Amino acid sequence: HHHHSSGLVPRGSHMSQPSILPKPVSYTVGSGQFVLTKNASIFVAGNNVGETDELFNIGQALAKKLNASTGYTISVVKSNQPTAGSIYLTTVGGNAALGNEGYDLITTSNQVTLTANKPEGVFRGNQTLLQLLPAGIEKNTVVSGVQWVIPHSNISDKPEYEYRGLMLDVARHFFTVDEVKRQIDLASQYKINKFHMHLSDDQGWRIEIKSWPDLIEIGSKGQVGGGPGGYYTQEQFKDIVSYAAERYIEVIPEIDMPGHTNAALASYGELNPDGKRKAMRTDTAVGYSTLMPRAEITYQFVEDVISELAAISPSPYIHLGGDESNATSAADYDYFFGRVTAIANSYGKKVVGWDPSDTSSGATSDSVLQNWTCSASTGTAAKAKGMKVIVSPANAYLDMKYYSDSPIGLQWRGFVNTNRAYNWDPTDCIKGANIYGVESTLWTETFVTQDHLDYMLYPKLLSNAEVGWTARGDRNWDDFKERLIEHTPRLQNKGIKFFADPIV
Ligand SMILES: CC1=N[C@@H]2[C@@H](O)[C@H](O)[C@@H](CO)O[C@@H]2S1
Repeated sequence: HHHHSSGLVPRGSHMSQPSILPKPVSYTVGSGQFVLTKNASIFVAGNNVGETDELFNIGQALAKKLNASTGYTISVVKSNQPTAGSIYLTTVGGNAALGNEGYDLITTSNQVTLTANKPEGVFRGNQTLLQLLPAGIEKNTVVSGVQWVIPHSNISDKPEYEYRGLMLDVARHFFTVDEVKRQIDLASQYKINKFHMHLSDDQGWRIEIKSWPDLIEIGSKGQVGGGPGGYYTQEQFKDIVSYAAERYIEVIPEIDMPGHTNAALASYGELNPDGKRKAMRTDTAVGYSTLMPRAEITYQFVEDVISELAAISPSPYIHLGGDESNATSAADYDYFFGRVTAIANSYGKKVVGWDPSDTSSGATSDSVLQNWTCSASTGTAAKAKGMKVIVSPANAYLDMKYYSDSPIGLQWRGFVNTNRAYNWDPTDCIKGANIYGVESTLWTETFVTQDHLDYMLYPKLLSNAEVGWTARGDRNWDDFKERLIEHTPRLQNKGIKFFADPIV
């Protein structure tokens, strides 16, 4: 048999007919079709009144999306007797084998029926439902001239990995609450279920800490290149968390330590050995900053920050960073990370950290490793300790240029086009581990606008999202590439300023 790899498409990028992404476990089509009309209602039914109430909220979110493009006013009804032309969302009789996030989605001529184990699974299944309707449905304004049809079809689905995440760096360049909400919303449509916020680094501190007000008053006032920066009040952070929660997305906040701490060091002189504030940094260098690993003031500061953040962040996890502590000795790093893990645990939070934080003697088997280095020795400690691992290889570093000539992005991991972002497996990063899942990381050294985010995340994130959801045995670039071409109008309709990658 003959085989080949993909080259660029001759003559440039290519960028009734559903386009489901990520690819579901099974999808069959039969004869006939369902028509969504102005008379349609969404019926919801759970196993008890409380579950029906949660399903009702999910139905209302769906109705809002459908109403925006159809111009209809679909309403939501608490009843297990759907009428002809209805969409029906239920958890009664879910197939337990599909887990919390799995669902069956069956479309007949008279009815759309989504059956799941949990409300979460009906939410994920609704992302598929939106992809079965014609392109146009994802418009934010009324579309005329399109019959709103769904083919007679049968889908069953569930994720391969539990953790399917996106990290946004808001320290290097700041993005508004609206901009952040929009990226969460877009990611949710591709079944991303985790959002990691890199809230602090050398060039800025982005979270209000009432006990240390100069973190904002001084530490938030810049960014890479010297723009004005910005920050989130605690109320704005809670608002983001609440918005994510409506999409069944866990928000994991990161306060990076003991390295990548210049902004804190520029806010409070007492955090530095000579008692003087550091100058703010607007360059892109890394590795040079450190908290004082043997000063009690350091641990007081960390405990105050953790206390306030834990109070407003319901996730059982806090990310304490731990990357590129090149101004911290190995002995001091071991000690520091063990101490801050104890502080986090005392506030009821488990710790996530970049490699090499798993090597800390103070880590527990409840700690999580985010393995970005993905070398043979990375996560040896994590594996021995029974720690879950989130993988972020080169292929998930979405801030990398697509090509040598990309107008934005970095290239210290090489270039990452849409193909590279697809053609990998979590076991390529680390073998013999408990892989919790995957996280796409969007660092923002070179991204200043919403259009820059869109351009780098789309279509790259779609590739990573399929790697997280779809089983390896069912992943194939030639398949995905053709499905992506078909999906392109939907990206356009959503207002995403995506890159038309010539490999697609
Ligand atoms: C972990 C990591 N720490 C660094 C980040 O601070 C940079 O922003 C990123 C840019 O790609 O490179 C490595 S990844």
